[PDB]
Amino acid sequence: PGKKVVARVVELLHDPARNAPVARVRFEDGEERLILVPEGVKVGDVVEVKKV
Amino acid sequence: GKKVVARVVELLHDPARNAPVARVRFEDGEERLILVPEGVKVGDVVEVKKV
Repeated sequence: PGKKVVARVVELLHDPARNAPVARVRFEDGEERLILVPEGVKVGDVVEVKKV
Repeated sequence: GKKVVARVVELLHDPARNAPVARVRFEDGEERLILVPEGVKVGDVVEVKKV
């Protein structure tokens, strides 16, 4: 319905060639994607995908 | 700090998942598939934020 979409941060790496860190994240269904995440997010955090 | 946002380029309700899947474009031009909340449409912007 109006549920939330979250993903646990499995892996995190600061790449000089990017302007936000890159994270391997695991969504609810167990699928893992590489995405950008805000500075300050660390391995073991949970990020939320939200509509602005 | 600096917010992380991405444009929803494409979107698809797969019955094999419990949230719709989107192709999104991050500010670096990179396009990744992720889950987005029910309600977002093509052209919306999503934020990735730590809860």
